[PDB]
Amino acid sequence: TIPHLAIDPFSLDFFDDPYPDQQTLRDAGPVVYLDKWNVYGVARYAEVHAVLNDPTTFCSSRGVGLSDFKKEKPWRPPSLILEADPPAHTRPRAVLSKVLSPATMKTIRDGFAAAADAKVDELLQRGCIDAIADLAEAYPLSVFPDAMGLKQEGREHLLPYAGLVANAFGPPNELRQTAIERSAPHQAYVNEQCQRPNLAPGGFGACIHAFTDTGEITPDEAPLLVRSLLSAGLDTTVNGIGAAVYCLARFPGELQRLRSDPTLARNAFEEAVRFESPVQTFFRTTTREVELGGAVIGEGEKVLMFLGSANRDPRRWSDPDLYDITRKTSGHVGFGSGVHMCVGQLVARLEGEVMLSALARKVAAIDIDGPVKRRFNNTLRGLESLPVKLTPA
Ligand code: HEM
Ligand SMILES: COc1ccc(C(=O)O)cc1
Repeated sequence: TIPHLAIDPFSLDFFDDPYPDQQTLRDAGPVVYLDKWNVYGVARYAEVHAVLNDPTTFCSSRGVGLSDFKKEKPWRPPSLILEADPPAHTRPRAVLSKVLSPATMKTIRDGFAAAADAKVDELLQRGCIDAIADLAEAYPLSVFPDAMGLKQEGREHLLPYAGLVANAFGPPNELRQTAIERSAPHQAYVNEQCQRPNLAPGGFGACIHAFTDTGEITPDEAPLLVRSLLSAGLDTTVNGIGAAVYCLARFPGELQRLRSDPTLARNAFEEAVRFESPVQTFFRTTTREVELGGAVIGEGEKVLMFLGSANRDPRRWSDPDLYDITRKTSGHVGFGSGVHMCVGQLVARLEGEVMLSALARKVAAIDIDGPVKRRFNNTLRGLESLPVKLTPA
């Protein structure tokens, strides 16, 4: 009843061009079995959305990577939010929600926007840049570590640690084992910066520690919650901004619409998140026998959700393979859906919005003028290098 496929969604060939294989996965049926890794897969929007929104049946506390924490030891102490289920999830989630809240965004927006404008001004003086290193990486690194309250020294560990975390959700392939082999210095830096004395007053990390006296989290839970923001708070924003620049370079008609109405900047970034989905996949583990899309899945089975595929499912989206900055993006699953839906989404959207706004107001053309190189990661999609020429408006 369930089609079995040999597609390896964690292979370099798949990463290099995933979209034909994602169509094969969608069109094979609502639920597939991936023989390479002995997991179930769902690649259509309907089933991905259903799985995300049933956390009791499709839990997170046995890990959201391939590994089942009931069977194997986690490679680091589990996240108190990403790898927890309700009710344990609920109060740590509330703390991070308040730390990264709508009200917090007001306190950081002016500085984030000023830094985005300053970066584009700097880049226009150079003309020919690498939109990854010099823009997609450089801009988040110029605002988010400061907003965290991190010291200056050791920040070179942040992107490597995030890539390690992302690779470690994958299967035990070469990408994962090489990441773990190289992990020790990055883990040591990150774990140390999570301690309260190392986080500057008023920043995200200090605010997490300040919540330890409300009864929502204890003092010994705050370092792991800081760790969540150091794990998740940079690499997907980098990939999303790079994806947005890539899209504006490949679809010049959309850059022209953005220039003509810069208030489209927020939705142009949201559409980039749908179109390139920086987080491609997450797993759940079944806690009982369950019927999903006409399939019976036993207890204790891993279920791989294809978020990027769900965001390009023609059953849900009109012309899913077009980048359209006025698309109604509401409902895409690039940030997840339901109780675990990205708690940092307002930070990511703020950064993406103000960077695309600066581009919309200052740049007349973005032309690729060198070889584009892909960055390979078991769970993240994004570019390694994006040589562009920026023409000033
Ligand atoms: C474009 C940028 C981003 C993308 C595409 C993205 C994607 C996602 C997705 C798909 C999830 C759902 C995980 C699941 O259902 O198992 C998630 C959760 C989460 N994200 Fe983001 N994320 C981004 C930016 C950020 C930022 C900037 C932060 C922190 C400042 C952050 C922190 C978190 C945390 C802590 C969780 C776990 C939430 C929970 O389990 O309740 N993310 N993200
Ligand atoms: C979206 O990716 C991540 C990665 C790590 C964590 C965490 O460490 O809590 C959360 C989300």
